[PDB]
Amino acid sequence: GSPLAQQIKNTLTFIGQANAAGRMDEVRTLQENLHPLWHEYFQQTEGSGGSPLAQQIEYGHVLIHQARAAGRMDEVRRLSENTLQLMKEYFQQSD
Amino acid sequence: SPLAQQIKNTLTFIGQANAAGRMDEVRTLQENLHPLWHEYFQQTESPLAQQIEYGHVLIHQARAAGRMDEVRRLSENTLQLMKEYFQQ
Ligand SMILES: C[C@H](C(=O)O)c1ccccc1
Ligand SMILES: [Cl-]
Ligand SMILES: [Cl-]
Ligand SMILES: [Cl-]
Ligand SMILES: [Mg+2]
Ligand SMILES: [Mg+2]
Ligand SMILES: [Zn+2]
Ligand SMILES: [Zn+2]
Ligand SMILES: [Zn+2]
Ligand SMILES: [Zn+2]
Repeated sequence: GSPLAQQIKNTLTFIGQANAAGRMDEVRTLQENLHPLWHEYFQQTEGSGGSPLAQQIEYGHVLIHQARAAGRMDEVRRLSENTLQLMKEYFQQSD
Repeated sequence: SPLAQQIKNTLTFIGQANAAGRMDEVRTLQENLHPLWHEYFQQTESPLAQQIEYGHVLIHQARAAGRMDEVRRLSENTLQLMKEYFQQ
């Protein structure tokens, strides 16, 4: 995988441990640490022609920002879990 | 507000990187500044603040679409608005 892929993969389990446990400030810290690095990757790898899987992950991210802004923590947690599970699998397709 | 202060610090870091031509760092710092703005806004939320919040929303949507022309345009605009917000 590209070096940015290896970098992203390293943080994914920890985001899900935090989210599952309802450590929502930790989930947000870890996501925000990831934000520039997922976007750099997504631009280089997916661009304006993302696969439906990659695009669903990135739409999840957009919708996480919107939920968090609205304080809708139920949606922050649900979207974070679903988006994480898809990202983990996206980064395994070469497996 | 230490969030305000981090933002101010990051704005300066951006101007230092841009003076050196460290453009990957500029773009990275601009992206660090997105969640940090939202945290600030969600802690203090002015019309200008609201325009900055929308600028980040729109940058994100443009990036998700691959409209890097719009990412570039909106980022430039939003950066200036933040500088102005913290210059009052
Ligand atoms: C996970 C969530 C949903 O299940 O509603 C979702 C919908 C559309 C795009 C991304 C995520
Ligand atoms: Cl984030
Ligand atoms: Cl956003
Ligand atoms: Cl963004
Ligand atoms: Mg590791
Ligand atoms: Mg798997
Ligand atoms: Zn984000
Ligand atoms: Zn995104
Ligand atoms: Zn945002
Ligand atoms: Zn961003």
